[PDB]
This record gives sequence, C-alpha cells and structure tokens, in this order.
Amino acid sequence: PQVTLWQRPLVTIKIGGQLKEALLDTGADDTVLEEMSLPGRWKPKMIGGIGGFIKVRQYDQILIEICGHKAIGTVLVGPTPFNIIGRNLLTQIGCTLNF
Amino acid sequence: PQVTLWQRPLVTIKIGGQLKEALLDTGADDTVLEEMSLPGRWKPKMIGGIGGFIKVRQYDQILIEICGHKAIGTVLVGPTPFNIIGRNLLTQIGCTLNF
Ligand SMILES: O=C1N(Cc2ccc(CO)cc2)[C@H](Cc2ccccc2)[C@H](O)[C@@H](O)[C@@H](Cc2ccccc2)N1Cc1ccc(CO)cc1
Repeated sequence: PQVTLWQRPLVTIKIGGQLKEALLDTGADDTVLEEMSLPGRWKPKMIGGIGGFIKVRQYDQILIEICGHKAIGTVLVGPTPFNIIGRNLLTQIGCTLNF
Repeated sequence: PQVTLWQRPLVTIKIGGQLKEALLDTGADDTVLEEMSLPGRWKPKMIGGIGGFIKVRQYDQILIEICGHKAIGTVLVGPTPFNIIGRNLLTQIGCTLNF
C-alpha cells in the first residue's frame, strides 16, 4: 500500500506463530525483534544504534509474514524497545520510498 | 524520485551553509544530526534508541534543503553516528512509503 508518514509506519507481522506489530524502518539494515521464543539455534552478534550497542541473537532463515507477504531472512532478537523491520526484509516485500 | 532499499537511502542536505549526507529514516520521529555548528538558541533534550539514551540539543525552525526541497523544522544535534532525517521532515517533503 501507500503509507504516508504522519504517523509511525506500523504493520502486523506473523512470526514464530505469534502476531506482532513492527515499525517499517528504512534506516535499519537488518530486522530486530523484541525478545521472543524462536525455535532453534542462533549466533550472538552485537549491533549499535544511537546510545550504544546491544547484544543480539541472530537467527537465519526465519519465515516472517508482514502484511500478506512472506519473506525468509535473518532476524536479530534482543532487547530492542520495539520491533524493527529493516532493509533486509523490506527489499523482499518490494518496498520503496518515494518523494 | 523513487528509491529502492538495496542500498542505504542516503541524500545530500544543506543546513547552516554546510553540505552533508543524511539517511532517510522512517523509523525516526525526529531528525538528529551529528554535532555541527548551528547558530541560535537551543534547548537540551534526551532521546532514546537501541543502545541507550543520548543528550541532544534542540533547535526549532531550522531550514534544511534535502535533495532539492526546502523544509523547516526542529533538528536535534548530538552524538549520532549518522545524520538521520526522520518523519518530522519527511512529511514536509512529501515522502511516501509504498509496497
Ligand atoms: O537507534 C536507532 N537505530 C539503530 C538501529 C541500528 C541497526 C538496526 C539493525 O540493522 C536497527 C536499529 C536506527 C538509526 C541508526 C542507524 C545506524 C546507527 C545509529 C542509528 C534506526 O534506523 C532508527 O529508526 C531508530 C530505530 C529505533 C527508534 C526508536 C527506538 C529504538 C530504535 N534508532 C533510534 C532513533 C530514535 C529516535 C530518533 C529521533 O526521533 C532517531 C533514531
């Protein structure tokens, strides 16, 4: 759809059998989710944002449905204050920015 | 233009007589710029991100030209790793997200 940016761009995702909302974030390279129960094994990683860095667990080949669209990708799960869908998934659902 | 997200969406801005590049960031409510010389009054502020909180100075009513569009608004100056254009200005230049 077209989304204007007067309000935060939030969507629903289905992840790991659970429903969340997430911010669509052109500024994030990758996707970072609040702490979840995800099946399987993972690699610890660290990412930095404003303020500093967090330690995150990386899971590869995860199915996410965002709106009706499915994608498989890496997600990082960790102590973010909310769920961020970054460019690695944003390309898969064919999202563009226009002005 | 329309911009795809295989690459970080960077744009050139002019602020304060200085030329910089900035990230177009739909996840950010406000614009924060790296520390840089700006004339005027300001108020102190803190913002939170992934990682933590930073202290930032707030200037209102600052003219920025982003690509070839002029916009006027609050900018927060501070210790960010990148200059971020957030939704306060993206709305002014008509930026839309589309998928
Ligand atoms: O830290 C933020 N990251 C950090 C980040 C880094 C990496 C990933 C995964 O690869 C995900 C998120 C981005 C901006 C940024 C990029 C690179 C270096 C430094 C900063 C993000 O793109 C921006 O949207 C918000 C996302 C967000 C928003 C609110 C709370 C937590 C996270 N932030 C923080 C931010 C908050 C407020 C403003 C102004 O209102 C600006 C930025």
